[PDB]
Amino acid sequence: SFSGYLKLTDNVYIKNADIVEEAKKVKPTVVVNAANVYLKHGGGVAGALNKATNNAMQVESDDYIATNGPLKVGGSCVLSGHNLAKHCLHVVGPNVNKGEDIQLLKSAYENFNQHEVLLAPLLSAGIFGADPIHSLRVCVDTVRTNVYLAVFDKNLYDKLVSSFL
Repeated sequence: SFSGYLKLTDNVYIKNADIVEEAKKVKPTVVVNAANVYLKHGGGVAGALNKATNNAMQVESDDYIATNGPLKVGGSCVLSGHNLAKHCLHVVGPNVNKGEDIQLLKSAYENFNQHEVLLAPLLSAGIFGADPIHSLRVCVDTVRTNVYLAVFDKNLYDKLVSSFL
């Protein structure tokens, strides 16, 4: 199972870890990808999860987009987890660097409630430009299912834990 996670609340846990390495080790039922609406997995968590699948996530995602069109900001889709997980829940948090509404971050986290347990990154954090402290607060106040947060950045992990109310 998951190991080395600090318990933040009844259902939210956090670890300073690369989500790709956590997924390879744990092979959870659901790994969350920090996706964009086009499922173009170029960088950050998406690029790293996709690279770990040898681009199979991108091929599957391109077929999904060709059939269904883009996701909404705040939306999600369930696709294969390939070699990393049973499923990948691709969730689109707002990208603040694109002027996307930060209120959609709560909508994005609501997608996690459809899954009993998830391995996930902090939505809209990192290259998406939102305040990770705010993202963790929205996570804890929105997600009711068991979420194991993998925070790649060590200094950010320390700051998130020490400032947690």
